[PDB]
Order: sequence, then C-alpha cells, then structure tokens
Amino acid sequence: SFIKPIYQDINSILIGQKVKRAAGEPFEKLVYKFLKENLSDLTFKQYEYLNDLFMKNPAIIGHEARYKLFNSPTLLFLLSRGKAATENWSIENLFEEKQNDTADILLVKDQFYELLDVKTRNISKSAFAPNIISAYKLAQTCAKMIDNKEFDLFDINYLEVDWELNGEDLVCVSTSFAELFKSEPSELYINWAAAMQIQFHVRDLDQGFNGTREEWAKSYLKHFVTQAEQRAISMIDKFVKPFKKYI
Amino acid sequence: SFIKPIYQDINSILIGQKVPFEKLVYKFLKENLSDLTFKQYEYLNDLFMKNPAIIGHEARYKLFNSPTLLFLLSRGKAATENWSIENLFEEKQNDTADILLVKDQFYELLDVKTRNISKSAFAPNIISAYKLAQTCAKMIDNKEFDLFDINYLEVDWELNGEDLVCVSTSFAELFKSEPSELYINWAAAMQIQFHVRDLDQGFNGTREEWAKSYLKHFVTQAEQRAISMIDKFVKPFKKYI
DNA sequence: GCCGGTT
DNA sequence: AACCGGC
DNA sequence: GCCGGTT
DNA sequence: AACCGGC
Ligand SMILES: [Mn+2]
Ligand SMILES: [Mn+2]
Ligand SMILES: [Mn+2]
Ligand SMILES: [Mn+2]
Repeated sequence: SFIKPIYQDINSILIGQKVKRAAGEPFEKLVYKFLKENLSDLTFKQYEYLNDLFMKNPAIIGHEARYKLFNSPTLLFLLSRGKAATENWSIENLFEEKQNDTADILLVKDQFYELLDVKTRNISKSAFAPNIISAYKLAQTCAKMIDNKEFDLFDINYLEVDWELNGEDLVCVSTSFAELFKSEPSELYINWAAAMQIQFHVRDLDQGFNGTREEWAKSYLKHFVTQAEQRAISMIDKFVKPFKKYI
Repeated sequence: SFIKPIYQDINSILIGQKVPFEKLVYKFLKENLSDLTFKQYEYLNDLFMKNPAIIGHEARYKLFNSPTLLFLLSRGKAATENWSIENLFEEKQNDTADILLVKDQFYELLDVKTRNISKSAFAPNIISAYKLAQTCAKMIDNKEFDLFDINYLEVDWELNGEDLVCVSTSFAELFKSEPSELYINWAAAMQIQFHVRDLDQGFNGTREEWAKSYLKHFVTQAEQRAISMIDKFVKPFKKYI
C-alpha cells in the first residue's frame, strides 16, 4: 500500500474531524484532500486518472485505441468506462464521478496500482456489514489476473471511517485499514441477495493470508464457485419450497 | 387509486417545475388530500399518537389490523417498543413506500420514481420480488384481497444549466400488470425492475388471481435463476480449480 | 452472536 | 434507488 | 431491442 | 453505498 506508511497520520488527522450534518460521504473528501496533500503525485479519483490518461494522449482517438493505453486487461476491466463513453471523451467532455465506479481513490506509482475505497460507518447504529465489492466482479478479476499473469500490478484496499452525530455535525471517532488481498479468501462472506457483494467491516477483515497473489486468486475462485453452487440449491429451499403451496 | 382520478392535476402542476433529484409530489398530494396523505414514517407516528393507551410492540402491532399491512408498513419490534411521543420515527431509506394514501381504511402505497431522460434508459429497482412474494402469500392466508394497492409515479426530468426540470410523468398500478410480465432482476437485490411508462396494465382477473399468478411467476423465476447460476458463476471458473 | 434481505 | 453498456 | 450487473 | 432486525 502507498497510504499505509502514513496511515497513523491519516488516522490521527481524521479523528476528531467534524463535517456538517453514504451518510458520511463528506469524510471521503477529507481523505482525498489529505492524500492529495501528502501523496499528491500519486492520488487520483478514478475518473480523474482516466481523464489524465487521455489528456496525455490527444492523438489517440476512438475507444479501441484508447483501451490500448491501459497495458493491462485486468486494469482495463476494473478501471475503464464503456466504449461509447470512451469514444466520446474529449478535453471538453471529460469523465466525471460515476456511481458504478470500482474505486474511490487510486494511488498509482511506478506502474503499481492501489485501488482504495473509503467506507463510512455510523457507529451509533447496529453493525451491518456494507457491500464491499461484487463477488462476481472479483471472480472475473481473479480470472483475468491468472490468464494474463498480473499478480504484482495492483492491490485492492479499504479505509473505514467511523463517525457519530455530535449535536449538529458528524465527527470521526476512529478508523481502520485492511487489504483485500491479505485476507483468507474462503473467509469472505458473499451475500448473494445483496447484489452478490462481499460484505464486511474493515476492522473485522482477516489479514493473515500466506500464499502468493496467484494462490489467493485460485483460492478465491474455488470459494466463489463453491458458494455459487450452494446458493443455487439454497434458492429452491428458500424461494421455491415456501411458496409452492399457494399454486 | 385515490391518486389516479386527479392524475391530470398532478401532471399539470409538475410539468415545468425546476430545481437523483428528490422531487416533492408529497407537497401537492398533501395540500389537496391533506387527511389522506402521509410519508410512511409519519403514518406510523400518526397511528401510535392516536392510541397512547397502547404500549409495547406487540400491542401496537395489533393497531394495524392486518398481517399484510403489518408486514409492509411496520418497523421492527424494538423500534416500535421504544416509540414514544417524544421519540418519533423518522424517514428510513429502508421503508417500503415514499407516500401512503389512506381513506376509508384502504391503503394506496405510492412510490415516486425519478428519471433522468437525458441518460440511457435503465429500469430502476421497484420492489423486492421476494418481498412481493411474501406479500401475496400473506394476502392469501389472510384473505386480504381488498385492502391496499401498490402504485407508482414516474417523474421525468432533465438538466438545463443550473436547474433540473420535470418534463413528463407516468402513473401505473402494480396490481393491474400482468404478473408474469414482471422482470425479476435477481442480481439487483432480487428486485422487480421496470419504468412506470413501460408497465403492462392489461391484467383483468381478481386480486386473488393476481397474487396466485404472481407466486407462480416467482417460483418459476427462482428455479430458472438457481439453474442459471451454474452456467453464469460455476462452469466459467472451474478451469482454474 | 449469527445471518442475509432492501432501499 | 437508481444507474450503463454489451451484442 | 434485449438484457442484467454495481455502487 | 450502505442499512436492521429476526431468534
Ligand atoms: Mn467506490
Ligand atoms: Mn466510499
Ligand atoms: Mn420506498
Ligand atoms: Mn422515491
């Protein structure tokens, strides 16, 4: 990670930080503001990075050619926008924040990519693990890493900002940081109903995986396929059986 | 619908207004059907305020006088229990309905969907196909076939400089649509997805029929998704394990 | 504690 | 509660 | 037109 | 992008 060396800083700055009454999505901006101040040459919003990539290559027009600028099938897959959106891009028609985008922030350096999400949590409310990332997208990601042998190109990490309502604004009370690729893949909770999302709180994320990036991919694909099989038959029991009587 | 007879009115007041764009409608409905119109959370408060005698969740759950409505409108046991005149419910993202209209102990559940017609059409989550399944099951077990409708109002808008402007609307009734026509997007939180404007309204049977017909559709689509899971999520990745 | 459905 | 983009 | 994954 | 409640 690029932000880990200064995490203790981020942690200490964000704590006690307040914002005017995700619900706490103004806390993301602080993290981005901070990143952009201490690692400014590394820090991008995902759309910002796409904009920079294309601005550096004005000659390169069309989606075909523009996709080539990625030098990576897995990154092309995680990062790019659609073909018409890419074809249509211009200095006048730049990319903007996109609901669906994979990552909140990109830390890039020497061709190594850290995709960073900021999750925000209302510590008052009962714990409810948030959607992290699509288990399916993650399966595809794992398959593309293996097919193209990209096991040393990018990490997917998380920064959780705990907050509470203090009078008339939100205040951050603590944070956590975890690395997707350091967890035991077979331990990832896939919530099929919840748009097929891996779900957890960062603070709970296991961080003891031992093998290589390749082994993680293989093991996650095993876990995915197993959970998918289980869910298939588990659907008959929960969504069919209970209703058969009425028909 | 209580809304339908005055749809022209609504349409006419909304078209051209300026400001996802959370668009009133509530305002209009309130100022024209005051004693019929409620946010969901507000209707809950109303119900409990009107019965200070009752306390505890079990007792206040009886105030609904309907297993189905209880299923659709009520908060959890604890939050009900802890409800107080000095501790009211607030808007909850999770609530079934945007607006509830009730007259003569009949309920119209109204969602207001918004839509940027500048962008390319993408059917929105409407309601959980699994929630709807439980709903029809409850309607049948409890013979509540004349109690509530679930209806939708689509506000089409478009960005003009600084201000976002409504430029058309649609209204449909869920229980007038061909149940087997309803698109159940499993991956999308098991949601029914449609735009209102596109919603079949040619159903002619009874409420009971609709419910039984829907459950048949649901059970069928659940099996199909179960099976489809193998091809979509299993075979494509086996070559790696 | 464990678990998964909904906006 | 929306939201894009493959073919 | 058709269809369905993601934040 | 997060959000409750059943036992
Ligand atoms: Mn993101
Ligand atoms: Mn975020
Ligand atoms: Mn609603
Ligand atoms: Mn709405």
